[PDB]
Amino acid sequence: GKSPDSPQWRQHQQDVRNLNQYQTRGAFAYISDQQKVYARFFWQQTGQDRYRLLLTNPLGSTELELNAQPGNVQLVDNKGQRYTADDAEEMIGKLTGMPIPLNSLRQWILGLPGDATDYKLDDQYRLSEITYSQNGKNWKVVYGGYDTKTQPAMPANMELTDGGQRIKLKMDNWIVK
Repeated sequence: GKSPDSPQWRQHQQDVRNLNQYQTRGAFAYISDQQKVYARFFWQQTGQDRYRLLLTNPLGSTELELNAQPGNVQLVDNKGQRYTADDAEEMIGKLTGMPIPLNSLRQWILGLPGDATDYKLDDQYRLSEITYSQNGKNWKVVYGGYDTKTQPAMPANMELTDGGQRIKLKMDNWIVK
């Protein structure tokens, strides 16, 4: 599609990186061979290192909440018990049994490529596809629409595939500033 060597792609990244707070909510799906999980999620990020993730099952009951600031990383589970750790990704993986690429996702959910070099853009000069390998995990990210009600526009539908496992994200809407 469009070339990464384009002023509009740089402008889009700039606008996204210039935001100080991001907020979205929607549906989440983790599908592997061992389990198929569904949930609604609330995501809030302030800056590049402070964020909050809230998950509720399809029945409406909250399942867990992850809060993170540099150094302090907290998670509250179904039983309302609070666990602390120093790494959000590791903790999520360990406490839920799912290898969610949280670090990479914090960039990708925003329409940014993170540390990924292999990626493509659509005709609107926005990320459409990413290919990233890290620690034996070759994730294939595919964007399926953006929500242009905000400027800059933010991802509406995302697909992540790591061989046998697949992550699906559906954003209802965004609030940014």
